[PDB]
Amino acid sequence: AERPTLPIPDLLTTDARNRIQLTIGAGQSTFGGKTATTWGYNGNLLGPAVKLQRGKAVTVDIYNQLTEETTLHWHGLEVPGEVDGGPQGIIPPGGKRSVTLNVDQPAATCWFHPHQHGKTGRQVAMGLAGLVVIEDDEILKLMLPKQWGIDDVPVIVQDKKFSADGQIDYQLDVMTAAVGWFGDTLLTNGAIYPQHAAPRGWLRLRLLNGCNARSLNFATSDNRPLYVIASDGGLLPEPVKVSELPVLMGERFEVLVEVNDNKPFDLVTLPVSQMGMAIAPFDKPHPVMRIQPIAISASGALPDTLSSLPALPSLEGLTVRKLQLSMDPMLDMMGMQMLMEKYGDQAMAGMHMNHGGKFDFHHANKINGQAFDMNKPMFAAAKGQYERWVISGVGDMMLHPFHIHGTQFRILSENGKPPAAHRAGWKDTVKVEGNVSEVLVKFNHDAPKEHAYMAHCHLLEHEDTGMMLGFTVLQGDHGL
Repeated sequence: AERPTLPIPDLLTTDARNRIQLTIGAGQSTFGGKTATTWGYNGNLLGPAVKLQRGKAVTVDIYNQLTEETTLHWHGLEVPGEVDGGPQGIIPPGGKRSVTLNVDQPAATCWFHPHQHGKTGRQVAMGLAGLVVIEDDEILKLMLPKQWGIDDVPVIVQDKKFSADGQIDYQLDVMTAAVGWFGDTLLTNGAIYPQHAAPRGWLRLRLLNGCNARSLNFATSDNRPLYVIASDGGLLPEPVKVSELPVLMGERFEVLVEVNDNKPFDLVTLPVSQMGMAIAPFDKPHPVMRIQPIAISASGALPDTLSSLPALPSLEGLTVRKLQLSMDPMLDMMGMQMLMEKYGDQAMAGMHMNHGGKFDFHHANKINGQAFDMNKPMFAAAKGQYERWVISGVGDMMLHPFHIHGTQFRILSENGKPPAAHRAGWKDTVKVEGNVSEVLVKFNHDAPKEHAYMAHCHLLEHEDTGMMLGFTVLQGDHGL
């Protein structure tokens, strides 16, 4: 009769030999009483939270016990291309690869997930995702909620859909290559609508939108506020009070919310203005989890001031790079029609024959006129120098959260508007949807042609059908 408890990922630290072992394997999970094959890191589904410290190096041993290739991308981590885990970071089935992570960035909740060439959406959908908890000396002094799994909890929110036999019903087809893969069942750390018991005072939630294609918008059932304290790349300068919190695919935000005795409440997600994503039961506020107040005092603080955010650097003389996102107009239209025909007018609530490889949807989506080419990086970016990357979605109305590997950047313009205050700090993702975004990005680490960084749409079905470029980083200006 009762809701399951929110599953709490193991917070994983190094041994004396300084290794973290991650095993990628196929297992089973149960959803609405039906069995489904799932994939996980150190288990059947999802994965642990890998805990790292600024200024220390850790080695991660990665064992692929799948029967297919995969890669492991450390989403948000400022690391060299060699260990970034892009699509060149191949781990053969039954094989092992070790990476050393030399951590040199502020405290943050990052994550990790597969980046297999053309199969990233399927591998996430099957269950692969974990967390990264980066700490530093600065953050521990703030005395935030810090009891992992009690008053400091990760909340990985994902949608899936299942076939009649209970298996995950994933497909990369003409429809999902346009609008994304999405489902009717919402999971929270792998569980359907769990409860979490939290002590009286501040509760710290580390929110991850882990959907392939579904954007989310978090809020509380009884309208209590959320206090945003951090973004993808770490703390904000001060808390930002919000009543609602849009989160794009792959983004993280940390929020503090009040817990008081005798008033249970739900974390919910509100209907979003994205094509396909307001079909029942997501036409209305949808529960994510129930917070269950415990009459024991919680010790964590919401400080006035969290961190020091540098002034945006002057724009004069920065290299500008243009990244024009596009979708093939005919495959875009065909995919939108299929959505409309399947679901009707609700698909936009709140807004035949083989003609050969030329019309193949697998390379329909592009950047600068080109579908992703793993054999040819599109440019060499500078090391250790800010650049101004201009990323355009003009030409179609689809949502394109854009992720740049190897960096935490500042948003100058988010889809034609200066960024909201809670999105004005360190980010690894920017919204692009029918308009233009500009970010100020710096790459502190190398990435050669053989292990290039990726810059790509993180609506995963666009990525898999070509909306990605590779770039290198090798040094700074030799000029003047």
